Amino acid sequence: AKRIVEPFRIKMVEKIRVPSREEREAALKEAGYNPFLLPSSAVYIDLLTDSGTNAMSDHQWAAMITGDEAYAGSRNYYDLKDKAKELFNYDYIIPAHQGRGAENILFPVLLKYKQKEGKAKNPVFISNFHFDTTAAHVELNGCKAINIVTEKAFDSETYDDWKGDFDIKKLKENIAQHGADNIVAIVSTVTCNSAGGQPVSMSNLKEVYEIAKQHGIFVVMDSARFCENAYFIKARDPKYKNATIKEVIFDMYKYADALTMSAKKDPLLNIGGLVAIRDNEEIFTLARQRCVPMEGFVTYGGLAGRDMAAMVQGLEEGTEEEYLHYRIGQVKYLGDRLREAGIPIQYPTGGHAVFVDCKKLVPQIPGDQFPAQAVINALYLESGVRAVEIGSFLLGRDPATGEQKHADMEFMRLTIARRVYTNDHMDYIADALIGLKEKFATLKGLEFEYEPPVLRHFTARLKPIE
Amino acid sequence: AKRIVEPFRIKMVEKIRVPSREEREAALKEAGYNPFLLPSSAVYIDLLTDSGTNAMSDHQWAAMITGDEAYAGSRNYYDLKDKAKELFNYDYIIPAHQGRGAENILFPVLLKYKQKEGKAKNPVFISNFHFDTTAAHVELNGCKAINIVTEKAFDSETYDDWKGDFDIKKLKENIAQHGADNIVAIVSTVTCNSAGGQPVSMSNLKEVYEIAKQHGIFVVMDSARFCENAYFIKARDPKYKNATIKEVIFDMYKYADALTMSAKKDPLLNIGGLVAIRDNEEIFTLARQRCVPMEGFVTYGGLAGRDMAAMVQGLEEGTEEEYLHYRIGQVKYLGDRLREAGIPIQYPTGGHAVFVDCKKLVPQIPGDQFPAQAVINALYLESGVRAVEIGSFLLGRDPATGEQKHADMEFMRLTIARRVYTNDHMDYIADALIGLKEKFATLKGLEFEYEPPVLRHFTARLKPIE
Amino acid sequence: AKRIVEPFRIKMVEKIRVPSREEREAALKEAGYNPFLLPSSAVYIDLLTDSGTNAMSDHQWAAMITGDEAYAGSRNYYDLKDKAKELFNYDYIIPAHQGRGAENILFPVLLKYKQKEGKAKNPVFISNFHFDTTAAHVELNGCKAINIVTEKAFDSETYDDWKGDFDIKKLKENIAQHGADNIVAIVSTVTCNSAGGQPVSMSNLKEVYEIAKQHGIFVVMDSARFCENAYFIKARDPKYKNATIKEVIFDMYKYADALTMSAKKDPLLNIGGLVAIRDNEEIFTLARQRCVPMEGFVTYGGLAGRDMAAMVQGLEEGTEEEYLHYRIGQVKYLGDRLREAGIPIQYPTGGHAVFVDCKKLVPQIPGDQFPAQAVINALYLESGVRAVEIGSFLLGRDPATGEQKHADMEFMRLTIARRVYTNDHMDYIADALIGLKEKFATLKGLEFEYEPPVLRHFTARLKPIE
Amino acid sequence: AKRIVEPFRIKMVEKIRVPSREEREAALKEAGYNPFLLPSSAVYIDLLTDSGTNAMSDHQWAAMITGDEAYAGSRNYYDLKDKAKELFNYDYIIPAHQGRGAENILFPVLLKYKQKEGKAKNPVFISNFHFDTTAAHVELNGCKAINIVTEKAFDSETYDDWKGDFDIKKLKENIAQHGADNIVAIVSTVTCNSAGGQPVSMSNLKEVYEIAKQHGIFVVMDSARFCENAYFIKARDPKYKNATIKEVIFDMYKYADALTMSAKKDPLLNIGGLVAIRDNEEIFTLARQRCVPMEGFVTYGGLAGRDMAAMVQGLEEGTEEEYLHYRIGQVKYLGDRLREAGIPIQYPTGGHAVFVDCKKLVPQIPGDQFPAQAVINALYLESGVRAVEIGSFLLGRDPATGEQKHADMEFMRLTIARRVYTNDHMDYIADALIGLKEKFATLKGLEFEYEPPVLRHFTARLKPIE
Ligand SMILES: [K+]
Ligand SMILES: [K+]
Ligand SMILES: [K+]
Ligand SMILES: [K+]
Repeated sequence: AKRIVEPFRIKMVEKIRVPSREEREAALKEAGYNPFLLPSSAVYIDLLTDSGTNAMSDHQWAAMITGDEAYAGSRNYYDLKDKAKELFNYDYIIPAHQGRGAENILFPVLLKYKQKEGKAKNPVFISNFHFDTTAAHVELNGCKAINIVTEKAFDSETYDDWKGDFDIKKLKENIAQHGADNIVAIVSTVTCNSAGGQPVSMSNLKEVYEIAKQHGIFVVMDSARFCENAYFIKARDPKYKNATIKEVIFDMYKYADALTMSAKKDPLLNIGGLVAIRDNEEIFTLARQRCVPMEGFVTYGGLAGRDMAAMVQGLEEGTEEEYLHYRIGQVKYLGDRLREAGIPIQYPTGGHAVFVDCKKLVPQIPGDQFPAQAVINALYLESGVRAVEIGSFLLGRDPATGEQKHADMEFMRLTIARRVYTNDHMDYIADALIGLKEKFATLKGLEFEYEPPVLRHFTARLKPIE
Repeated sequence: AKRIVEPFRIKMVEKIRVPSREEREAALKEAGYNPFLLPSSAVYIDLLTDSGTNAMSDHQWAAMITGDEAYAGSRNYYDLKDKAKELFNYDYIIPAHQGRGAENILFPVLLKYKQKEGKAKNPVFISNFHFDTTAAHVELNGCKAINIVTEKAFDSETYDDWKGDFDIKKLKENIAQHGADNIVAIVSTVTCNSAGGQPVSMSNLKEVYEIAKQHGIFVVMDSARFCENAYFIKARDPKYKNATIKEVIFDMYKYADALTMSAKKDPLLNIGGLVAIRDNEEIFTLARQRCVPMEGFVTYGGLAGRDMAAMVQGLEEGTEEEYLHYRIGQVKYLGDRLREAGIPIQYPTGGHAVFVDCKKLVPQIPGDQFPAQAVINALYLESGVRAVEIGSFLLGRDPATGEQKHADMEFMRLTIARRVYTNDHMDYIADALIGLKEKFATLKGLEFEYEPPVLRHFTARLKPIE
Repeated sequence: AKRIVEPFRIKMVEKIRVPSREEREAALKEAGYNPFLLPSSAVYIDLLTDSGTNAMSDHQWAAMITGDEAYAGSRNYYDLKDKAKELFNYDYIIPAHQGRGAENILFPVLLKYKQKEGKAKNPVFISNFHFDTTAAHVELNGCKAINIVTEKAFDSETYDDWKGDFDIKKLKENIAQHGADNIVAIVSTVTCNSAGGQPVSMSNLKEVYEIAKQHGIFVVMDSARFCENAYFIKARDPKYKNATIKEVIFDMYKYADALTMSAKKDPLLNIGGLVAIRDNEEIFTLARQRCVPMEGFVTYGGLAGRDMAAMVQGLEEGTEEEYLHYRIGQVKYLGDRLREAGIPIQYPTGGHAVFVDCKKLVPQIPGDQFPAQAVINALYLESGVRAVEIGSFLLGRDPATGEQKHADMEFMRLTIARRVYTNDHMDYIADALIGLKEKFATLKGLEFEYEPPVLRHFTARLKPIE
Repeated sequence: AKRIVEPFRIKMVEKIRVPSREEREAALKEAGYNPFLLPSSAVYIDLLTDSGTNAMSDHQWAAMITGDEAYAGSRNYYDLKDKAKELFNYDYIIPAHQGRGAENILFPVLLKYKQKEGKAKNPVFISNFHFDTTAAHVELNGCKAINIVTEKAFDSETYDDWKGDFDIKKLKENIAQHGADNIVAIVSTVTCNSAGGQPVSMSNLKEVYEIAKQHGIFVVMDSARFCENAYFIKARDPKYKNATIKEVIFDMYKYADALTMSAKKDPLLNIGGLVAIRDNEEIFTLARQRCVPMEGFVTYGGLAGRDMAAMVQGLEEGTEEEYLHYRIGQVKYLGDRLREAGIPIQYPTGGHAVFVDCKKLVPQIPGDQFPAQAVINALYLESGVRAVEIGSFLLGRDPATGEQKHADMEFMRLTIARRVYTNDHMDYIADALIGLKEKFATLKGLEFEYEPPVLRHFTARLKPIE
């Protein structure tokens, strides 16, 4: 495992403490053995997400201080429009309060736009993998969300360069099966979050776009982690070995028609989202019409001016290769610590999170007893670290049958915020999980004390099986 | 006209400049004679809105600096929950990125809640007056938005204590006409924005709530300007002459079951919103399920932690009577300056804006030529002040026929941000409009150069009728 | 009286409250009837100084946020050096923690430099009027402080353009009496603070510098309020009628060899100072040698990097003519309010403060009973406004006899911070003092309850004589 | 070598970059091979000092934001006064702009007070070791500064618990030789800076104070690094093994009569200083009289209110054992990396810096050619790290002879700022120096290109002898 030194220094700190074992036991009991119900004061290191918890630079805060809060025509709106033109070569922008706000703006408009001439009768969206909220807005608008990630992503511990790739064969298959008139849009997710933050290759993005243009299908780039995807393209594609990150980004967005972005991820913000449209002025006008009642007026879109200001600066900082090398390297360092201790992970590590295969850690716990959640709770009790379950607990029940949906994998996700924790915090996490190895065989599963009908993993209360 | 001195002093300033006469003329032409298309850099004093442009206190900024950005269980979420319990005596909160986000969370849930028992087949919402975004979400969910403000509000220049009151007779009539089973909810807007920021009396809120309870109807308090309403209740109701503002507020919310709030208004923020529910845990659970895809996880609701932190402090500051007396006194001062100069306005002035009857200023400009918009453009060209039209330009076309709906009044709204402008800025606005008297008779109407199908007053380009 | 509108709007506020009559009485009694002993929490509007109480801009705060805190070679040090070259055309800078820190750096160095040839055995400094701390450092190094302001400043109520002028006759007289060998330096104070903030004309500065060069005397520009002086020169000298403020500034500093500056005044800061030297590299080197033990290392000079950053931005903002017109106009407005009510003041008002002649308001109070202080205390009890005494209380006792020194004038100084208070705050001050007119004949003087030997006006406790 | 995890996470970052070797070669050559002349933009990691470069907490920034800038009676002055009473049990405080400002306030007052009683005819100061500015102010007032650190501090690599201790025998000898009437004050420096950040034991502080009280000598605690001293006392003295840091601090100040403190060190500030006096009201009054012309009025002392606010918060954070354990442990880790590679250092590492004996790394470079400066320059060219020389270059020439004084040790000081750099930055520093092992034998000395008469090490320009 190799540590990469920060290309920055610390300007401001925030205190975090390890509560005593007695407090953690009491807190987890109060949270119903569900860390999503823990208060942040009960948490030492928070690995729940990489969304909105990043550390900003002094330049970002300075931009916020001089932010323009005007209701219409904020100076920062035009800066943001110019920045999108510089980075992506797209001519239209609509700010949003965050990524799912951007999806709520654009996706219903794409459905209306596809239907306007009498198409989209059995409408579908096709993606390498839809993110959870992305797929939710697809389904809330009466559409089917189809995921066709490459098969290389399902062999978790076997290395591959582009585990986020579309399966090109399955893409052509779905176009023939559903017809180009029913495909509202193709969503290229970069990096592919649901495959574990694994990159999509430039040639895969190019081929997907060429297929979409011959069939007249609109392409949306889900761009939450477009800078981590660009770093991987430079690191693993020989064509871009000597390109700048910005040059990689510019080529990526030749292969889409628009983008939805959570600025809470790679742009290094705590809040914020963005819709950008390449050149389709009609979709831009329709998305503006939906933005006003849903998010706010079209020159701030549910963002404070100071947050559009921070987004302009963060979009620049998020492309800096030295930071990307350190950031993605820190995630790799945590993964390499676990792998060298025999802990099975998804390999290679993605850009923002390490995924630990808990099924191999607690084999005595069946899937319907949430093995990954048992390891997560054990991890919290031992260390104060809070992680999140990507497995049977998250997957939920089948709506028609009421049965536990089958999970292929029982993952514990260790999601790493940007510029927040040191490699010593990474060592603290690894040494905490490694120290559970003799106790894994003794862990018991979990059963429900309270289970809501939908979105159970957020608020359900569990209890240990004794 | 009486000036009220600030109960604060200035800690930080932001530079604004008056562009030269030619720069203002060039900018207005570039904006297509629509000030909504102006960049903020072409504006000296901005009166477009009182939303999100407020000046925070140093205590609010300090609260942001120590804000807890945690994804789940942020310390500021629990503070905000305690504050809602303190001010409103409500047990449940869901933060939202702003006011229309709060409505998108709650209003579709109230409909599904009403429809689940097999009724609400022709559902309606009843309000003293729906705000634009409120009515939009009502109609987007297939419901009719019914407005029943007291008739005293339509006599613009005639004083009344409570021009925002419900018409009780019309409320009982609509309950009988549609049936209590089709009324999803009653929305009490305080102050009543569309009546001009005019207050609702405590007895009116009480009678509305009592009528709604006799029919089992849910009551939502639209609370964007609830602190200005409480001040008016203390100023004009002898029952509360010796009550604190918080005591009036506490009584107000005995007459609702929940609230939606734009914190970009009276809570003195630049962004932020809030749903609070009194005690109906089922509606709270359903609104949380919708919050997740639409706004974010339920402990931040599309807000940065720092913005929840500022909201806790701003909710306190927004109730301070000395500030409220100054704020509303500054609005009254601008109105009295114009009224004493013979400019006809809505009287008494509301809590947040002055409305100027422009047809009496430019009678040679008929309503279909947008007389209020012509007055606004002239005000901009003389002074750099940007105001907004509440008249025929705003009212728009009938969607079925495509014809210009005619507005009964042609208002220019001078909307005043909180703690931003001095009474010297108020004199500058008044003196500019008063100085326009000899040029009012020479003003020309306006016609469309480009008219979009939707968002007409926002983006349409106009041209002078030569 | 004419109010001038702010060329800015408020971005952040700070709460101030008027304590009740009983609280003010208790606080003043607890402070021993000396407002210098009051805590700020007992003060509504603070008129004690215009030093370090200014409101900064958002650009100044943004500059602090990215300030470079490096011990040696801070980016902000070089920015400050370039700014001094741009404004003053001086080649060397040494930051200081504030103005008296800069005087402590330079004045002992100028004395040692003058002494190097065996002269200056009876050394003096000559100024139009030494500021208190300036005169203090002159005497701390064993020198005599000579003040020779024009006779026009002693006739308080008669208008003159340049009441801060040197008496050229007295300059040539003092040079002949003491000899150019004993004149360590001439200090040109702009504006002349002790004459009431009154400006020095360009021709007076030019004549003083030419007289000094023919005798080989060093000229130091005390530059605390150099921007207010430049505004007056443009306002009252037809030669500069069409010059920019920076052009006036540039000419002003052709007539000095170095400057000491408190940035807590015109550069709009809360802390900070500056020494700048035209081209004498020898004096610059000696001043650097003294800076290290007294203030800090020479690239920060007892300042935080963020404070050098704020000074660079504040030096720019302090020269803006629109701001200078508003600022000085607010001081004139306060003066005109009082003058139009029959309150005697020094006229015309200077750049930063109004001086009220209290001997004419309470003639029944002899000087040794502190008439101006009696008016100040009464003003505080009536309004919560805190002012400062420039009279017999400040002048102190004769060191030779121990008898009360005779004061020519008994002034109450109303010192106005920059961009902090509105003209409504000015009305509040004026109306409180005007409302005291019927009580002035009833006021009683003060005598000492506790008197320290030196600097009594800061900490002496007084009691009413009755 | 053991890494200790941060008891905090990063809230804001500051960009630093490693210039290429060609840029460093150009930058070092441009700076005349003296890193003190380098701009900070040429520096990646800055190890010049630990003064004023610390990273504040979000609570410290929030305290600044609500800081009270009042000229007299700032809320933060009284908070600071209460804090000094809480921590040290001292009843009087005088803020100062930084540590040498505090010494300029107090030390001339102690001399005048001693002379007022007919003593201090041949005045001296005695310390375990005077800091540079401390001794400078002693000599500026005509006194001799006597250093009597224990002999254990001169044995560089031999461990001892208390290498900052006073030599009691030399203390009693100096009292007899000079007489107690000539001892103006004893300065107890904690930690002992000039011994390398080495602690003073509680019993040593106690015995020194008891000796001083028997002779009527005033004791001043130079308290720049009093919290690092307190941690060492808890870490190494079994009597305080179970005491809190504050309890250790509270006992320490029973053994002094006053303190001078640079808050730019352990109180975690970028600027600021403090005088506190235990109970001698006369010394307090005299120090206030000197404070006014030298620093400012007595309720801010040359500090902005925001900086007194940060100092209150920083004094608390600086005492937190979890932070102190991490801070001092990070310094120990850098030392342990070097020791494990065979690099000779002073052992044990002090609280704030690592000292590398460069004579043993480059024995071919004699003392008059500055061997440590040669290692520093090579270290900068290899890595962008800037360190400072404590050897012949700093020691200077003998004033009587003008030849280079012989230095006992040629140290390179690696001074570590607080909460700024990670242990990965420590590895980067160590790995850079360790990678120089093959280049050490080839290194050439340095000779003067330009040498100033005083304080040459700040501004002298060197050239490689080759
Ligand atoms: K966040
Ligand atoms: K805003
Ligand atoms: K100040
Ligand atoms: K500093």
